[PDB]
Amino acid sequence: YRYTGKLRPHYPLMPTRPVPSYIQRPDYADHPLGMSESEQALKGTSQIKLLSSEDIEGMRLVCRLAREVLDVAAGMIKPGVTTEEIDHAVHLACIARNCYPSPLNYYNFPKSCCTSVNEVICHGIPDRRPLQEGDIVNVDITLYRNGYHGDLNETFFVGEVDDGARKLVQTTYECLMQAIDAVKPGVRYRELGNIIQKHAQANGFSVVRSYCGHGIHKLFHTAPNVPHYAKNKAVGVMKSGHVFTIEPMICEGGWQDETWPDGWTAVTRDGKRSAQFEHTLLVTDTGCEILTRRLDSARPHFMS
Ligand code: MET
Ligand SMILES: [Co+2]
Ligand SMILES: [Co+2]
Ligand SMILES: [K+]
Repeated sequence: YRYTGKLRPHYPLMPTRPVPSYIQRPDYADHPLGMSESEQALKGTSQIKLLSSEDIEGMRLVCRLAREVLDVAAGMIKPGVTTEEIDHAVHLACIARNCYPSPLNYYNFPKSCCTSVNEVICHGIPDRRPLQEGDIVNVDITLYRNGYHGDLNETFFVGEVDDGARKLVQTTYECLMQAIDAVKPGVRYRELGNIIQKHAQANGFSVVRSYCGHGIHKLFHTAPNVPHYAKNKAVGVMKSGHVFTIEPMICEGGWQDETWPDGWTAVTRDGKRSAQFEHTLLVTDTGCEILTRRLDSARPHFMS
């Protein structure tokens, strides 16, 4: 394997961390290949669930808990901390909240969160690498509580970063929020990528095409598929009671990605940096409810 940048995996990884049996587990948790039978039964379907009142309450709770766990991770970001160390804290924080860390054994993913540094577009595996001053690092949190998943991520600065890091992360955040600001009943899912790509390209950046936002509720990933680039063919129209993520990945160079031998780590083919932000959104009668927002503070962590 020819690496695309300076980042390398730092092995060995700790043995997988158990989750106490009192915590409710998603179907894939005990599947030998981490397949989700429930997801697989709906593969290829475009139909989108209209959440009940009970569903909405369940999503509100799990997404609030997820935000709390991301905030725990945000508090740990400093030069010298390993991504494994972040992940262990996340794992314990999920357990403390009576939640299962959704990524754990999801299609055999080995850890409880995804940590994506510099050229990693997404799905980085926490490992022995200490964070370096100047890095950017994304932590992506997903929790499972009472049958519901809640999903969010933010990119953080490690100590002092360069102007390019600042511009990339700021623009990415703005892309997410411009998209969220457009969500309301009657808007086509395909419009979001037009908005994201417009702002990205105005700032000299590209939009990852291989990964998309997703429906989430009882399933971790389901309809709708929500591309973040322009002129996409996504199927569907927002309606009150729809829940889905928006999770744009934006790159300093070209948009092309490739995957490490680990089968997970997605990296820029050019080795330039990428940044991401994610919220889980509920479409309401007039707009949307940002289920994974901060309740206590105005801004994402990188502006705080
Ligand atoms: C290793 S599964 C991680 C998935 C990621 N949280 C997402 O937003 O889809
Ligand atoms: Co996520
Ligand atoms: Co997601
Ligand atoms: K990154």
